[PDB]
Amino acid sequence: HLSLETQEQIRQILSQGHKITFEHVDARRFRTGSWQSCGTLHIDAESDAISTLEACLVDYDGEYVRMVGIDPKGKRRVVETIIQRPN
Ligand code: NI
Repeated sequence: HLSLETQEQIRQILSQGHKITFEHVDARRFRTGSWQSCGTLHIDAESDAISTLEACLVDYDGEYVRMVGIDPKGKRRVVETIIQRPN
């Protein structure tokens, strides 16, 4: 049940011609910033982003999940936004 805001953030990234990678981390590895990707890297379509995020939320329920907007030129990380925290 993605919020309006989460979806707007997805659109904001894609509208820049940037690509989305979702990442997850458990509380222990959150301590050291040791995130890992979930799903396909460098998503370029909202449908794919929503599908992937919903999958990541289920698959890593209990972890942090965040969205990373990436400039395709040089794979520069532009923005990171936490979507879910541990429960
Ligand atoms: Ni839901």
